[PDB]
Amino acid sequence: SNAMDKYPFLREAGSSFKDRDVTKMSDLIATWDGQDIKGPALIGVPLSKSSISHSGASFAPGTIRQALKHSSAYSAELGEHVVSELLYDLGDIDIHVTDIVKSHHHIFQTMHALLSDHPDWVPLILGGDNSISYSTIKAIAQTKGTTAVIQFDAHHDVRNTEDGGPTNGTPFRRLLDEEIIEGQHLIQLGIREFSNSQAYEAYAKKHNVNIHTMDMIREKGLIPTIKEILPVVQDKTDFIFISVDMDVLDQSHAPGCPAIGPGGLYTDELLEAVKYIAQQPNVAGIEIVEVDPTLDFRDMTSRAAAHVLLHALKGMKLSPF
Amino acid sequence: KYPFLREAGSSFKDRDVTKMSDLIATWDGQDIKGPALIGVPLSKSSISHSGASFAPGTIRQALKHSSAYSAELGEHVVSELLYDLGDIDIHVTDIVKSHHHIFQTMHALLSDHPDWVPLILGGDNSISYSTIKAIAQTKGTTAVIQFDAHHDVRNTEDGGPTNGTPFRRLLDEEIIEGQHLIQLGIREFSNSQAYEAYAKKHNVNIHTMDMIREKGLIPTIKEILPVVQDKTDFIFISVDMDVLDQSHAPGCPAIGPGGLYTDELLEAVKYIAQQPNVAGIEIVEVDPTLDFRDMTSRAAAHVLLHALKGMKLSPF
Amino acid sequence: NAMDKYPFLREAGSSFKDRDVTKMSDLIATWDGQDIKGPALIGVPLSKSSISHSGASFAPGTIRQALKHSSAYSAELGEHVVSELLYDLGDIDIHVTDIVKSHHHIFQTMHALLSDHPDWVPLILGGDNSISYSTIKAIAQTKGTTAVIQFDAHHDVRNTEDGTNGTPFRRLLDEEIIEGQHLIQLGIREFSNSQAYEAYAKKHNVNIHTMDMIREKGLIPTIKEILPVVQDKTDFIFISVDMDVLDQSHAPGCPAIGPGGLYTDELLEAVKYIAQQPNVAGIEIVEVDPTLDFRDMTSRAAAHVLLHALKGMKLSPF
Amino acid sequence: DKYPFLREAGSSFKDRDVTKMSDLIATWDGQDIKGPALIGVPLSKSSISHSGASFAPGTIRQALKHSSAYSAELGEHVVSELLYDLGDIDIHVTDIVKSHHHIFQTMHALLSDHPDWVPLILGGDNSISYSTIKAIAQTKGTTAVIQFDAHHDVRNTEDGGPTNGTPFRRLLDEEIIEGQHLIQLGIREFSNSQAYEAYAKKHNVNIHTMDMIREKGLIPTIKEILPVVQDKTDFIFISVDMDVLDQSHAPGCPAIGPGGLYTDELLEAVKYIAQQPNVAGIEIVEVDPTLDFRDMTSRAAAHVLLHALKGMKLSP
Amino acid sequence: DKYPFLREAGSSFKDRDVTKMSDLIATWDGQDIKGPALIGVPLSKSSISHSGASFAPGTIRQALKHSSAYSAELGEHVVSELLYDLGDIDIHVTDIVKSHHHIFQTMHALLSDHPDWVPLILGGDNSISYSTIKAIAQTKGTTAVIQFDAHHDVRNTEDGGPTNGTPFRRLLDEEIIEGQHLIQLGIREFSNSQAYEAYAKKHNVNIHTMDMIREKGLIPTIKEILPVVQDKTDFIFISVDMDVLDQSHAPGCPAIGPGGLYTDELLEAVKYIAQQPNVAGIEIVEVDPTLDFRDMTSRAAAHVLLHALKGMKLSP
Amino acid sequence: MDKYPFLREAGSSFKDRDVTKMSDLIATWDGQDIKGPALIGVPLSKSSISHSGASFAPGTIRQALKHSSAYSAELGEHVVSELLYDLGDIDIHVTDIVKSHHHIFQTMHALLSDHPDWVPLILGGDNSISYSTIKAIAQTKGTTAVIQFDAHHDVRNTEDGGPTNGTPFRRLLDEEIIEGQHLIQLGIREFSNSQAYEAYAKKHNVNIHTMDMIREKGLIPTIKEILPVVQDKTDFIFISVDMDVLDQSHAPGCPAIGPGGLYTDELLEAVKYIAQQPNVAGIEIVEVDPTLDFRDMTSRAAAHVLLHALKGMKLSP
Ligand SMILES: C[As](C)(=O)[O-]
Ligand SMILES: C[As](C)(=O)[O-]
Ligand SMILES: [Ca+2]
Ligand SMILES: [Ca+2]
Ligand SMILES: [Ca+2]
Ligand SMILES: [Ca+2]
Ligand SMILES: [Ca+2]
Ligand SMILES: [Ca+2]
Ligand SMILES: [Ca+2]
Ligand SMILES: [Ca+2]
Ligand SMILES: [Ca+2]
Ligand SMILES: [Ca+2]
Ligand SMILES: [Ca+2]
Ligand SMILES: [Ca+2]
Ligand SMILES: [Cl-]
Ligand SMILES: [Cl-]
Ligand SMILES: [Cl-]
Ligand SMILES: [Cl-]
Ligand SMILES: [Cl-]
Ligand SMILES: [Cl-]
Ligand SMILES: [Cl-]
Ligand SMILES: [Cl-]
Ligand SMILES: [Cl-]
Repeated sequence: SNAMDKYPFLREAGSSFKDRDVTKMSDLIATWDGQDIKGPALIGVPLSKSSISHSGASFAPGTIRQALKHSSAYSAELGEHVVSELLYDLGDIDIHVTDIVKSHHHIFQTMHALLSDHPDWVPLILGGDNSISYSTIKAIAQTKGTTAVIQFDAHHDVRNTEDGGPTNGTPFRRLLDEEIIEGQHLIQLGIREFSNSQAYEAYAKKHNVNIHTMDMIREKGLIPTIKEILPVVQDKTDFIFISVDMDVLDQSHAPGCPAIGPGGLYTDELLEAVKYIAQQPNVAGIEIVEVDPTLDFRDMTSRAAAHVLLHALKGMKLSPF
Repeated sequence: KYPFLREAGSSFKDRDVTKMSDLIATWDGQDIKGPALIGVPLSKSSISHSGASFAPGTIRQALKHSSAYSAELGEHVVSELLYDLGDIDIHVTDIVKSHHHIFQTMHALLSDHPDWVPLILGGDNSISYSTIKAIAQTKGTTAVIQFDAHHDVRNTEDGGPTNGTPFRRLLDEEIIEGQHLIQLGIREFSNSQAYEAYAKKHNVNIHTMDMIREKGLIPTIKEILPVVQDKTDFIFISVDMDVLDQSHAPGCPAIGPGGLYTDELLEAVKYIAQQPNVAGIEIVEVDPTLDFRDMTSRAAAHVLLHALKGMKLSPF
Repeated sequence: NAMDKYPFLREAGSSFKDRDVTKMSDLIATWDGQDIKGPALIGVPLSKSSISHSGASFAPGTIRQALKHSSAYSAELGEHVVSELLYDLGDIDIHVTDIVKSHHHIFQTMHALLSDHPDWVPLILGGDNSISYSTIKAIAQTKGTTAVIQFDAHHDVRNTEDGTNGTPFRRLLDEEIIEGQHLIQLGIREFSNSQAYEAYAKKHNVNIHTMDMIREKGLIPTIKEILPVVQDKTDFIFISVDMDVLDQSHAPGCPAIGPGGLYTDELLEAVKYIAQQPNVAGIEIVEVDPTLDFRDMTSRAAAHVLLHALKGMKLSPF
Repeated sequence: DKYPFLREAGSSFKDRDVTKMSDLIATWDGQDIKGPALIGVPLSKSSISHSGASFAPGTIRQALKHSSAYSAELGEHVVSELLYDLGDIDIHVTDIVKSHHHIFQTMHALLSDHPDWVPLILGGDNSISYSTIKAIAQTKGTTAVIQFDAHHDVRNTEDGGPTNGTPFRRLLDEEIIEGQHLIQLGIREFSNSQAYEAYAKKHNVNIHTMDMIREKGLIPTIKEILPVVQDKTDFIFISVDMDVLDQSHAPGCPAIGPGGLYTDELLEAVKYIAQQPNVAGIEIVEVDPTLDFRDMTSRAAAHVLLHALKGMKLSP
Repeated sequence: DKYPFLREAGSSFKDRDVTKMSDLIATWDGQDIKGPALIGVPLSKSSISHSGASFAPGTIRQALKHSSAYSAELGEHVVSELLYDLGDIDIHVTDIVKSHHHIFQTMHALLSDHPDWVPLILGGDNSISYSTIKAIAQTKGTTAVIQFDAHHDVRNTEDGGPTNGTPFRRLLDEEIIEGQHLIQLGIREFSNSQAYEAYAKKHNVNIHTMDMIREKGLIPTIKEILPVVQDKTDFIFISVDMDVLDQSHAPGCPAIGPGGLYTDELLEAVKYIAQQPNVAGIEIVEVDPTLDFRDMTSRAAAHVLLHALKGMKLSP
Repeated sequence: MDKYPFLREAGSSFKDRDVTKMSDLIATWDGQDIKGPALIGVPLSKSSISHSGASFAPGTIRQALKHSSAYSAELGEHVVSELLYDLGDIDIHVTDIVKSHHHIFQTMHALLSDHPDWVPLILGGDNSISYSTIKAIAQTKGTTAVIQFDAHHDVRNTEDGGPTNGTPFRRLLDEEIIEGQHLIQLGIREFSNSQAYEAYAKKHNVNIHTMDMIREKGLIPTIKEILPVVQDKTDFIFISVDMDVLDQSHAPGCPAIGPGGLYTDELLEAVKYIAQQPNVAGIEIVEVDPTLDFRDMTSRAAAHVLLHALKGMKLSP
């Protein structure tokens, strides 16, 4: 290591501009060796073959990591970095090339073992398509306890399971039907006009899901909408899990989601909401789904996703709990 | 029985989903009651090199993949079915021919089927001359609500019947009156002094982005529409997609900063489409060859969905 | 004929009609169960089976469109390459999520069609490589001892378990549906393969012809020399065209691109030449991915593969 | 200037030891034109398929200008004096029939006023060939046309008007040129219609397919047919339609497919022909920059002109 | 004339009733500069990120030229007589330091020989701001700077030389301007470093974050800090780094992210500031046309220029 | 860590036990002693006359190489048997081109000196790097013949734009770092060059073979006749591959694309033949620009150029 250091101008492959006065996430993220996980740590779930649509979401964990590593870790509103020590990257959950059901078991088992072995781990999950939310939440629910889910989404995601299988749109029907979480502990934020079916809306109502449309959010405001509903739900639950489906964002702000359309959230609105929720007690995890780098302009949507990570971390650093 | 053999190109079907594709039928000559689609694939009329002739296909595709279900209404925006009447035959070479095809086809259909409410898919802005002429001349005295960053009153000497000229022709030819023309979204730096002069000189109701941003789009509409509404028999909605901010409609030939945002436009269209005697709506200046993915075609599909929503709402 | 009164109103999306032109679109008919004589298109939009990300499930759509837009007229023939009509049977339903199921559907469907329509010569539009196992098994078990001509840079004999895009010919050989000595691999490319898989191939006595041999002997010369010998030992031949046999410059839309492949005119000629031979039971085209393509170049290449297949068939002295 | 570091907007790296075509090309000032001179014909609405070939004169100029003028083979510049750029022909945005007269009138007067001008014509779609060839024929005399092309281009005129597919039917039917004086190089399998092929044979057109060419070599087939046609004509005109090239070599043509010419083949052929007595002009058609990869096809077209200039320099 | 349908290479549709910037802008002759004039600075090798900002002066020019000169809200054109285009500053292919010297020397001389010249500067990356501002300050007087930016741009100069992230360190360290005359609008959460924010604070820079701006408003925020700084200075100079805009509004900047200004906000603010007395100039940096969608960001930049032109015209 | 059987390291695709990719063979250099070929990137492109992203090519080429089989069927063995060290990238200054060149020369000179058995596999970077790379070779190893595959002479004067990608063989020749007659230029292309530079090169007696000559005689025979003559006046050979030597259809990601170039087929075969010769001191690949490419076609061709080079070395006495 001094054999190589005698070459002052020789650096490892892929190095970028180094500024000694800068601290970027890349300076704070370490590959995880077995060591004890305290707090937030990243994990990738590159599953996208379950998608109804043709999807490149299996590439998102790579591109979101890249956007994240290239961001400054410094918050001017905190007067400090959002990671105090270091942030582990646990790796990627192995995904079966072929069998989607096998892939889901990989996810549930790894997540379960991980949560149990390291009870202080708060997952930062990089999807992957929407279907992963079944396995991740089930692991939270069956390792942590009664869990509330805050689902940012244009869609209910309660699709019937027999037509496609564990498809993109089925995670929450699977969760509700199997009683992994309760309908009234589910807060859906951003449900969008013309993004849903009559039947599926009915199915979420039967189950007492808390539905907040874009229409409601626009008149009442996102943060006030959450203050109005979150307290009630927290009172019936032990933990909260934040599921961010990036297609809740307006197509102009997230062109890289498979299901794009007008009438959605703007990113700064989302970032603020995530930071708010992240400060609340017993936040068990956050996942980001439905980013598709092959559909993106440059990597705008992966950058937007990375900022969701930064603002969640910010919220956690800020929380009293 | 070839249970696993399927029609070419067919995809995921879901019993619990009702998409527009489930409700749109190829027209077979049956009587037309209410909204029906018609394509107008003309774009050589354009001053700018334009692929707007492909818009009818892309907008159809985006519309067909959308849910027909409205949550605000608790019902689908189309009760029974929605005929797609086809495309107007556009000549390869002669643009004046193409305008005759449009007017004469529109005229015969409005005539044969007095309950047809046209949902017109352009095509570039030049088509408005012939679509509105057919409306005025079959339905009577007509008010036009023109969402546009531009006046569209260019001269005809320099380039023939270009996409820039349709409202000059319409005004000069007294087929509509200026005072029944409502222009929403007229944008600073998008227009010409002499052309604005022409519009004022005809008493066009001009509402700029400045006024809309101050007053708000619907309130701006609620102030002038009632007026024009009571001195006309019918209203027609001309939506030029370049009224939208470039960030929201990246696929229009004439993009720039400082336009309407989509949810804003969508609300305004539903509000107008609720009014009595809406004779039709057309969508122009979508160019899928300039678009990102099909963002701007999806925005146009949603303009239609919201128009349909407003029409479903009207009886109440 | 109620629309005739609207002389300028046409069907949605119908374009420039030229009266003196006959395109494939004019001759391809949506199939409605009628008895099938000769060539008929069928789509197999499976691409999830791909090791790498693949929009191959879209190729049947884009190859269809490129075919339809091509003229049906061959000047070397002085006639259209199809006379009456060419049925399009449709697409094999593939499960969105279950891939074993999808391969069972493909086999079941192909088998039922080949049984019920003995004069059907399948023009199969993939879809990725893995469909070859299901399509060829149907052929061998319904038509009989079958020789395979696979154009390909890769042996496609990858392990079936440990990690299935590059497995079809291992499954094929292992289950003895086909004999290695009846397998002719054309275009196998330097640095596209693994010692183990080549050994597996040489172990089953497959006829391997590398790009080096083909560039030395010439492609047609190579074929004339090996093909008749294999026909002597078999009852049918099946043409499997993996488009990645083509140089990246000629087929940019294949997942596995690299330099040193065949050129498209060189492959078209060879396909025409094979398609005149006795008892051609079918042809398939795999590994076209419209999402990786420039414009639709590779779909156009594939569509021309079909045209030259049809052309050879109409030329066949049998 | 008194500002050593101030240059004209958009200046490029200047290398004193290098001479690019940009250093030799000069906008026409009205002087007498002796030898080759560029003229642009930015017309593409006449195209059957949607086409941006009207941008090609610009993109081809740009690629030509950025090239070296020096031929290592000649040991001199393919033009060491100057090469005028006559400008562009005015294209009506709407009326293509009118646009064709513009082209014919302009070429005819330029040709009549400057008998030593050899046009280097930059299209534009293949439809300009009627008007350019008519001007050469009715100005120079009996003209052989060497038409590099995948297609016969003898489409009937009724369907689309004078589209880019009709030019040689118009020429032959109106007796502007004789069939036996038309040499078609590169006619490609599956690119043509029965009726159109038969039309060509009826007029005794000299048809050389890609198959014949791949069997004999392009130059040998040229050495075999050319002397016959020269024996019965006074002038040669070269019409290069870039879709004669394989799609992998000319991605930017509207009609691409496999099995065409390779660019080096074409370049050698064009230089060989340009060496002959009485080459009256060359045109390049069907370059579409909006469909190209980078500007490959416009670069290929720029080299076609460079190799023509080279051959004209080489002629005894 | 003699050839009626022959026009200059590349000429566009001319319309007689429309005055676009391209009719007003004139390639500079050397005559005395009265008022605003354009000058290009095609430098981007000084950027940390791989950047094509050297193409922006051309793309922004192109966008500007195709824009209407007519301001509806003004009832007149923002330019009255003509607007000179001074040309481009010579940028060395290889030596980034030499390029900065060229910029300062050229700029210094022009502002000395033409005391009435108001620079409309088209970059180029942010690194130019040192040479441009220093030139204003050392030729004009005590200078106030309004920096629209998501970043402080006070990076240390040791790690990479005079890169695009350093200009305000160089400016402050050398006391070319005082920190308390530096107004930073749009400083963005997560776009900056602790040590760099401290350097800015140590120097008493006026820092306004996106957060603060979102609370008070952009125009209010300005009306409140500007008067104070104008007391202490003789001129204000406007530095617009386009990456101050949200990524959805300016996709063509190297450093894109969410949470930025919207183009309409920015345009209003530029207009406001440009009304003030003693505006010595404006520069636009960090537009990268090779990263853009179409030329949206170049159009956005063209429009900034128009709202500043508009602003200057409406003050005595 | 093995505790979680379905957890793997970030970015891990699936591995086939029976496949051997260059990825299974390439290791980050820990300082150990270099025996044979080793990779090294030179991410420099600001020195390019045209706007150039060739600074990204070391990454994209490395990715393409790593994903390629190492197995040569024609050889019946892998082209690497041991391992292949990736030394890393030489640090390129964001701003100072001349300092960056010094960095390259000095890292290069230092490395070749401390590891006598290193055969550099260099990844450009634009062509301006050749000056510092070849100088390091010449002054570290001895008299060197240079075979440059190139459409252009690259003898541009240095005064107009400084040490650009156009100037490396001017600098090399002017400073008598090599002799003209030791430079073999393969692929020099019609209309790609200027009268004055062709003259410079001829004045220096450089061996010039145009595409025309090559198309007439064949690339390999052309080489077979001039190469021994130069090996005769030379102790080592260095292979300089500028990829714009390739036809645009085959290498669309090179800043300078035009028709009438070499095809990758011929180039591959030529590099392998040359790399078979005694005393091949190294190879560099320059002028691939990933930002201009279609997919990564041109980086893939570069990766194959490297594969065939190793194959030649593997195959040499
Ligand atoms: C086309 As966009 C930058 O508004 O997503
Ligand atoms: C798709 As190509 C122009 O590289 O052959
Ligand atoms: Ca969703
Ligand atoms: Ca969802
Ligand atoms: Ca308009
Ligand atoms: Ca408009
Ligand atoms: Ca293969
Ligand atoms: Ca294969
Ligand atoms: Ca033609
Ligand atoms: Ca043609
Ligand atoms: Ca900035
Ligand atoms: Ca900045
Ligand atoms: Ca070169
Ligand atoms: Ca070179
Ligand atoms: Cl979803
Ligand atoms: Cl318009
Ligand atoms: Cl894909
Ligand atoms: Cl494969
Ligand atoms: Cl287009
Ligand atoms: Cl044609
Ligand atoms: Cl910056
Ligand atoms: Cl770049
Ligand atoms: Cl070079």
